[PDB]
Amino acid sequence: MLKQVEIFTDGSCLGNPGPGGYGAILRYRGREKTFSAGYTRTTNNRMELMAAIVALEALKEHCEVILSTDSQYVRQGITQWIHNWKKRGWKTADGKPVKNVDLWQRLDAALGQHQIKWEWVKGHAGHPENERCDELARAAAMNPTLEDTGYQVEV
Repeated sequence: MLKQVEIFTDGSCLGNPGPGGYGAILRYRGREKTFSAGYTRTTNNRMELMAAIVALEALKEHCEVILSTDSQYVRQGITQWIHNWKKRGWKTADGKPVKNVDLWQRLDAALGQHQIKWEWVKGHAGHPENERCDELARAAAMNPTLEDTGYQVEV
């Protein structure tokens, strides 16, 4: 039995916008939960954020987590953008709402309930769990059943 919650995420998209999906592996308590869904019209970036959101949202109590992903978008957001978005009220320099603000605020809310360690893998050298995510994400995008409600061509 693992003392740290382990999460692995990936997201994929066939277009911009296009049908996309995500895959996430969660090792919580003594179980390994797997999440995956396809969305009819979304983006890669939104799928990459959705992966992390659904895994964290499954945690019912304060945990110590290690999240592993090769997503550059999550990484940049977490390491360069988030901190400043929050002080600016979630707006860009030109004064409009940040892109995918719906998902970033949703992710922010989840993050805030836990102690998180981020492990940025290289696409070609992730663990077996990341490769599995990629494959589920890819499969899900070939058979989308959900609608990505916050997706705008816009804002």
